[PDB]
Amino acid sequence: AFDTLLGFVELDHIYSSALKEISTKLSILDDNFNHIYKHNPIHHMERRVKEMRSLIEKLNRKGLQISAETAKEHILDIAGIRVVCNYLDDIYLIEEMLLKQEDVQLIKRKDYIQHPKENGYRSLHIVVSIPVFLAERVEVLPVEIQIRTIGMDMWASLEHKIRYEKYRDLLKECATEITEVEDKLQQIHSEITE
Amino acid sequence: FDTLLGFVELDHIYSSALKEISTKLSILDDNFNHIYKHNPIHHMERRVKEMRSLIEKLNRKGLQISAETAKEHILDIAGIRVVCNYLDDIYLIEEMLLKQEDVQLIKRKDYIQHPKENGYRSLHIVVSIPVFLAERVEVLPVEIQIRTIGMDMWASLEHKIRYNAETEKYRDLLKECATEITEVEDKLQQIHSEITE
Amino acid sequence: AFDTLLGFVELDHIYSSALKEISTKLSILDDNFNHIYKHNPIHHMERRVKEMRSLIEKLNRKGLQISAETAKEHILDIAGIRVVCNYLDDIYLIEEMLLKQEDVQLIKRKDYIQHPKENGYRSLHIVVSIPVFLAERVEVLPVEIQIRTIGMDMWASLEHKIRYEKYRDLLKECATEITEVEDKLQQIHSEITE
Amino acid sequence: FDTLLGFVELDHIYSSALKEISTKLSILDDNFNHIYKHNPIHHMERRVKEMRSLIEKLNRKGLQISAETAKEHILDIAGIRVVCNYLDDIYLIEEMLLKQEDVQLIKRKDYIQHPKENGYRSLHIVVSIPVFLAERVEVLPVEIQIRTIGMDMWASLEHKIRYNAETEKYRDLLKECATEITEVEDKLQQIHSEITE
Ligand SMILES: Nc1nc2c(ncn2[C@@H]2O[C@H](COP(=O)(O)OP(=O)(O)OP(=O)(O)O)[C@@H](OP(=O)(O)OP(=O)(O)O)[C@H]2O)c(=O)[nH]1
Ligand SMILES: Nc1nc2c(ncn2[C@@H]2O[C@H](COP(=O)(O)OP(=O)(O)OP(=O)(O)O)[C@@H](OP(=O)(O)OP(=O)(O)O)[C@H]2O)c(=O)[nH]1
Ligand SMILES: Nc1nc2c(ncn2[C@@H]2O[C@H](COP(=O)(O)OP(=O)(O)OP(=O)(O)O)[C@@H](OP(=O)(O)OP(=O)(O)O)[C@H]2O)c(=O)[nH]1
Ligand SMILES: Nc1nc2c(ncn2[C@@H]2O[C@H](COP(=O)(O)OP(=O)(O)OP(=O)(O)O)[C@@H](OP(=O)(O)OP(=O)(O)O)[C@H]2O)c(=O)[nH]1
Ligand SMILES: [Fe+2]
Ligand SMILES: [Fe+2]
Repeated sequence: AFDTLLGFVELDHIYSSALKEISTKLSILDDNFNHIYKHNPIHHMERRVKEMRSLIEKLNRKGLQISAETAKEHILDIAGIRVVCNYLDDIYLIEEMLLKQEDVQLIKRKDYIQHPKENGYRSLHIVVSIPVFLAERVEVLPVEIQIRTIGMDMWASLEHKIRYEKYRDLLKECATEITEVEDKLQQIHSEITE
Repeated sequence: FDTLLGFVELDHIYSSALKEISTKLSILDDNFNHIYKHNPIHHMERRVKEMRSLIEKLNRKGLQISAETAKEHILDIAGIRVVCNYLDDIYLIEEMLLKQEDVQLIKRKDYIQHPKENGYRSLHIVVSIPVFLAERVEVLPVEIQIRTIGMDMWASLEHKIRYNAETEKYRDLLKECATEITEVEDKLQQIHSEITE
Repeated sequence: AFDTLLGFVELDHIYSSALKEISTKLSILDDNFNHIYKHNPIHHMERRVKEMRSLIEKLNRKGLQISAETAKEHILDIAGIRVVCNYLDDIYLIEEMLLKQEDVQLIKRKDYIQHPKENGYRSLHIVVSIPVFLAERVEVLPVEIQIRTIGMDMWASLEHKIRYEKYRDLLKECATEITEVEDKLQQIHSEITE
Repeated sequence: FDTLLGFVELDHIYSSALKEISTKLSILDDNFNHIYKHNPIHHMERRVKEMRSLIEKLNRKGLQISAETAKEHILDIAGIRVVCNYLDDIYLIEEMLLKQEDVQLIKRKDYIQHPKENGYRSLHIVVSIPVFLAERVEVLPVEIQIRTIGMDMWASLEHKIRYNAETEKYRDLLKECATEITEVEDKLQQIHSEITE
């Protein structure tokens, strides 16, 4: 007795389009920046749209009506892209270059690089909106972007496996050990400049 | 003497324009399919004009050879070709794209309304989009050729012949296939319309 | 009370790998053939793995045990690739170039081009096996290949929509009208040779 | 005088070799992940040696300049770089690939067992595969560099410096990062192994 999967299938479709739109902006920046300064800020990107089960789960946790309309108006990380950068300073270069764009707007920002989480997690999280041009309408949609270095990706990926303690203490060691190395690398890369 | 190759810049920013249009096109195809359960775009092809082709074009229109002047005189530096499943898709794509805020129409030539002498049929529009570079916004024209499969079939073959080009023997016979393809693709369209009701 | 989705998810995984393997052989042929004769036989390819529902449905129709093992040993078109060619004669060039390969074996062949189906359908269907090299074993798997021209693809795609009559008679007209045009095209293309 | 560019042939068939190996690698990654719920390959990178690099290499080994002789003397014409998530993945990939019937091992140099003077670490193997061309079968060597992310991080940076190359100031300090990366990536591996039980 319902049609509830109609907006969710709809949901996934329009939010992937937002990822396609943002991915493009990112690639052109990386391309052009490299074309100007002989250096790629972006090592690579990853895109994912939240599974429906995670959406419904998340809606239930905050006690909200279970519909695509309500997920659409309450969940900002439905569409997610992860930008992995070669160097720390690249992270903030991308953030700047993306936000200054006309159709791109900043909604939420959390910088766990300056202020890592308790367990050691480091990463710049921003939510932006872009317009998505559909066959018969324009949707302005939020995309969640995680900007991190290779090192931050490495550590995050492992700590994440553990969620599915004894390792808490030892992970924090790696988190700073990685910070330490990537700054050596950053320092050396900088001295050569372009 | 000293590197006059500003074109590498040209090639760089105009290929970026193609990514932006291509992204737009792909989303229209995707969303229209999600709504009317049918993909208008069969596929797309993208190309940035060879520098060899540019200078030749500049030479022909009697223009100075610099990237700067090509940027403001050649609209088909960046080109994309949208091959559609059915005749009516050609005009759906045209409509869906123009209605987008950041797409601006510059030029339009409809060789479907008025096929060329040799039989060529195709819808040509030039649009502008903004390209967001690391340090500036460049607004660039992309030339878009919209056609059906048959029109594509025919075009690519005619291109091989003319582009020692004899034609001659085939001009007459190519024009026959051009019309024969039109006729059938209308049969196909007629049928497709009736069942999508 | 079962694990029946384990082999099916397994099934889809190993059969896509077969598609990756066959796709590659095809691309190298198209690439190299064009590199030698300045002409691409392949306009494009399409790959698809049968949905589980279609597999189960098909198993039920022939009254077979419902398991991935049994689908694996009875259904040859689990993995399918559709090679669309620019010209009719290209179809048989590809067939030859693919079958002569050491790791490629012909299992089933149906040529609806010489002998179209009653409704007008034209297409060369072959089933081949390739070995698929997995982490811990080698599977030899069947892939079903449909080789057709652009014209044949066009007609097929439309006739297919109709399955989901008045149009039967009129489709057959298009089927031969398309044959007629593509042969004109074939004739003209041939006269220029390479 | 007359087109000596047999290399375009060379570039053509060796890029075909990369497609065949790349396909193999991708399937191993996919299947291993399906079984042990973990991707060994983080990503891959492919490259066919620039002709500029080839002739230079031929010049250095004092060989005649022809595609024919390069074909039988240069094993790294086609090269692929497999970046892995964990140290142990490097050897899993090595093993899974060699056990394939049509992959034949030609050469092996393990700079992880024995890192170079400057700190470089990486597992180098040359394999042969058959390439099925339109009219023949060519058996070609591909050079494969297998490394962890950290080894990749470090390598790409060291490459920028040496490839006016000062090094000097950084050699010492690069070697420090090389060891610092090793140490941590073993911490990571140690932890990952314990939880995958
Ligand atoms: N590896 C790792 N990632 C962290 C950690 N803390 C945050 N993150 C990242 O932050 C992303 C969003 O998680 P949070 O915002 O912190 O919590 P949420 O459930 O999303 O509710 P909230 O957005 O805050 O309102 C995660 O998305 P994910 O899809 O990646 O995971 P996952 O899906 O498990 O989150 C992670 O990428 C951490 O301690 N370790
Ligand atoms: N096959 C074919 N195409 C035609 C014909 N008339 C126009 N076109 C297409 O229109 C595009 C440009 O032709 P025109 O606009 O009429 O002339 P211009 O663009 O000003 O100079 P230009 O053609 O680019 O050198 C071409 O793009 P291209 O990238 O394809 O090449 P190509 O352009 O070389 O033909 C053709 O594909 C025709 O009679 N046959
Ligand atoms: N458009 C069209 N295709 C036909 C027609 N006859 C055969 N085909 C193609 O042949 C493919 C396999 O269908 P068949 O072999 O004829 O019948 P099967 O159900 O597969 O059992 P069988 O293989 O013979 O033992 C189809 O796969 P599909 O995935 O494409 O469809 P679809 O999934 O509906 O088949 C079609 O691609 C036809 O009259 N029109
Ligand atoms: N960054 C770095 N790489 C090393 C080092 N030693 C070996 N390599 C890698 O090994 C590859 C070839 O180096 P060698 O095998 O030792 O020497 P040869 O292959 O015989 O000549 P060649 O290097 O190709 O000119 C390179 O491939 P490439 O494609 O990367 O370039 P590149 O090869 O230019 O270094 C390097 O990536 C090192 O000290 N630092
Ligand atoms: Fe855009
Ligand atoms: Fe193979």
